[PDB]
Amino acid sequence: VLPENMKRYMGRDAQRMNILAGRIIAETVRSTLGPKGMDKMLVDDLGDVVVTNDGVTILREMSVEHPAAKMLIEVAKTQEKEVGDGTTTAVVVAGELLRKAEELLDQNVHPTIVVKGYQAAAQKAQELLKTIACEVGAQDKEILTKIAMTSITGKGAEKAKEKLAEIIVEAVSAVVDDEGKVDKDLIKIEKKSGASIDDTELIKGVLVDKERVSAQMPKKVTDAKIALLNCAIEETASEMLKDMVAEIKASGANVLFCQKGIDDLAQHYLAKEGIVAARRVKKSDMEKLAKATGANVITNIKDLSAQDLGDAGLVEERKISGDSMIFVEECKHPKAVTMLIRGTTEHVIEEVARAVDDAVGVVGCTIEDGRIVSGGGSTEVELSMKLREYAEGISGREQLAVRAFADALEVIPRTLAENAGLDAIEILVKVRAAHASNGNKCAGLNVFTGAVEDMCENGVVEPLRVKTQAIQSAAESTEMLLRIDDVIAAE
Amino acid sequence: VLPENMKRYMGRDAQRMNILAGRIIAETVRSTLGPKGMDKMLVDDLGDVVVTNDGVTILREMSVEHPAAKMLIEVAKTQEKEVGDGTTTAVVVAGELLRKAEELLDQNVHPTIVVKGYQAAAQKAQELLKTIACEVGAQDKEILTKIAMTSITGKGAEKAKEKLAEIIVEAVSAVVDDEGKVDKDLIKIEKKSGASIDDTELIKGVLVDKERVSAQMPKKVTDAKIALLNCAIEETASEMLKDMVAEIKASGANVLFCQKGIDDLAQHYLAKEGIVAARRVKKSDMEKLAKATGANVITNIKDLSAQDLGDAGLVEERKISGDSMIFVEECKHPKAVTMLIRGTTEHVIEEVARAVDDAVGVVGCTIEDGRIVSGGGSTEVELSMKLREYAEGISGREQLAVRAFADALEVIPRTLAENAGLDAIEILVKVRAAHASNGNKCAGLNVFTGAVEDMCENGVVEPLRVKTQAIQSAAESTEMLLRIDDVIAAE
Repeated sequence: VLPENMKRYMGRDAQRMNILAGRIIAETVRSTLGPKGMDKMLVDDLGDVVVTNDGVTILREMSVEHPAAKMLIEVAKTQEKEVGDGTTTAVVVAGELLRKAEELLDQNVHPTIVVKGYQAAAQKAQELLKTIACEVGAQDKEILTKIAMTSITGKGAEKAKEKLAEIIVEAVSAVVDDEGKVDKDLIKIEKKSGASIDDTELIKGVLVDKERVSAQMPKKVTDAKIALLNCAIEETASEMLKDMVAEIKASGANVLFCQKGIDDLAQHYLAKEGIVAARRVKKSDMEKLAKATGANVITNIKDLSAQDLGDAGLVEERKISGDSMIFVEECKHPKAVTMLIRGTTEHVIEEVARAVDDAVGVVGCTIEDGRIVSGGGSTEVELSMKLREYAEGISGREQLAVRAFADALEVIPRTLAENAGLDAIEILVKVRAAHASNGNKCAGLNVFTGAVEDMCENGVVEPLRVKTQAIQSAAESTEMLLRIDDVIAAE
Repeated sequence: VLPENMKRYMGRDAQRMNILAGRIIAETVRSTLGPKGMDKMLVDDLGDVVVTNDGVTILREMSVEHPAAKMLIEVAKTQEKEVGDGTTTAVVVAGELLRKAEELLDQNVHPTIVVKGYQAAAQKAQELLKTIACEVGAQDKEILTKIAMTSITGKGAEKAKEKLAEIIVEAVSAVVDDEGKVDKDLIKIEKKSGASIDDTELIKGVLVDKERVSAQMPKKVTDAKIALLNCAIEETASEMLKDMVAEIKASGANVLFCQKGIDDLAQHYLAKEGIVAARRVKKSDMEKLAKATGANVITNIKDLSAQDLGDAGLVEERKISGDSMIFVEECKHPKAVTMLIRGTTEHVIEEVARAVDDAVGVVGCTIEDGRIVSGGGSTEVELSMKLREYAEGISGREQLAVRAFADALEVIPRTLAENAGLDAIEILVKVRAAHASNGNKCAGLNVFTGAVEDMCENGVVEPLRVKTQAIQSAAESTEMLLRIDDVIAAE
């Protein structure tokens, strides 16, 4: 009935393909998982070389064929949008869930029963996390740097996770404002080669990659009066063109950022009036500058008045790696800040720029929702234990899926230890026993010691949202996947 | 899962390919390294023949495939942008670092341990260089010519490194201004065949490749009044066109550089008023002329006034290799100078022009940061010794990588001696022993004597930045490379 070119999978072949497809992704990314995990090199169709460990980035760059692997990516993308972290980690346990789920179908457990088991175990797993979830100060310096640093680790940049934590915690806490929701757009991620990662620095203002449009304009302005015009300073005839500049002067403005171009005659008039200016300014930069200086974005040059001017304590042209850039700093009430990332190579400042973007994310997560959980696999051990107990309370056929769900959550502690160079068997014997007795804040694996320790006391913590959202999205995707027995794909 | 055409390397094959890729580049360029090193001929897709020894130039011209070789180039490009020199040298030791690093991975030393070892050794290597770093006068004539000359050597032009050092040290020191940052754009590199390399000469003013637009205009102007107009001298009707010229005259201007064209009628009016002029002037030349004469760049011809005129003591049309060029010299306060490179062939003045560009770079480096180090491999011997000692203080597994790092730094002294025609074994036995006892300023290899000598006393020194930045960028790239275990490249 169907047209030649349309393809179809069904029954165990559809389910086998679907489980294998998701498994392949999970097995691919789990190699970057953990402090002792490795990195990946993603090279595009032009030769552009990217260095990362992020599962999502890897999945966005790779071109997938199988729908099952595409759905696992959709989970990874939601995990990115919703939390930012837990990306790589969530994918791995999802593959395991599917790996084991197939056996349950092979054991003649109806897919709706496996779904019921995973649905039940995940609903209890959320309450379990909320039960052990540790409430902390939303703006607490210490825990904010503990979240920040643990997120930073496993990267070449971790050597400076202390400086990076201080930079991100400082920038974020300020731009949070109310209690609360933080906008990452208020923290600009700028990268310029030169110096090292410890030299990365936060400027409470806006750094733009612009220069002084005229040699005759000042290179430094104190108590700067910033004007923001999106209309090009270009007028037929010198009298009308001069009028434009005369209004900027008359308004008291002496720094001028034009979103569009500036006629060379206008650049002359600007330089004549002692007005320093830059043309072809990015709309985003026009916005950050308004938010920093408190300048009012003006459309028509004629409309610009003194009341529209923004304030900056210092506007100065400085060279970074030779490139001329403008620092707009010491503004009255800047709502925007700029983090300048330093490093010895383009790829170093590239990956660091990615690392600190995430650091902002996870710090913002902790401030927005003041609940965190103990890391080092301690939570996953809690869940395995209590879900094994719950499985007995569940009974019927569903217990088998609930039992397997709890076991599947162990693949993460297992992969961490494997990559750490530890025997997952000996680890789990000591960690699981030590966890059950000592508790949740007195457990997990310290891969740097090679033994069970106190992850919470060691500052090894992650935002609650990481663990809870990971379970929600991952569980629903694998339950859905199991429901499909027949896929029809047009070419 | 991945599309047909996408390629992938993983595990030891990825790491083997990556180490081999970087090694190939290092082995290719190291043949130009040293006073007794050879030159390379780079020929483009049209047949254009380039003669150079510069690793960066070679790497920019060559078309690389492997990402690993591309990352080593990124180091070489940062080395160029940041320091200018140390290009070829930095690449070589980087290849060795990777060559040895592979064995450590083969010896089951986790890549993070090798990274820790290199990270530790490089951090100590910086302090070691800062410990032996010699502070010198930022504008000291003598050491500026010593830096200059040592950079010049290994080139056919070294026969005149004394004249070249004097030329570059003179030009740079002036355009430095404050303490300080030097702009290389204030020293123009002009090349015109004829004479020899000893005939290369600096003119404290601006030399442009322009001629007298009219046969009726003067070929020599004394106490010249220079006008700089970017608007073409072309007006509908003779009265309006004449007005333009009448304003130039009225302003007192008698030399006229127009960025755009000049109507033949205007050229007549200009010649009639005794005004000498050149049209179609390059924007860069309009800028250098403003900086030299102190002329104010005027947009509208009508706007030109007497106060906008720049001063030149002498503006004269002279022929070099037959070509008519204008010398604008003896200006009041010229901020720009021009170095005219002479030589017996196009390729001679080409490579010399490259050699003196670098000479400006390295002299500027010494003035900007008044720290230098002893050359002839003395530093690298210092580092090998102290890092071998530190390795013992490091202990654990990391010592193995620190030990190998210190040894890898020796490949440079080794390659210099090989190309010098010396037995690196006998050299290192005498140099290393003589260095450890006599010190840092009483060592290194004199490849011209064929024995250990005093490189510092012999004037064989290089800027600190050369050695320190080389370690920073190179160490980070090789540490990153080691971290990647899996590369996926789209076609």
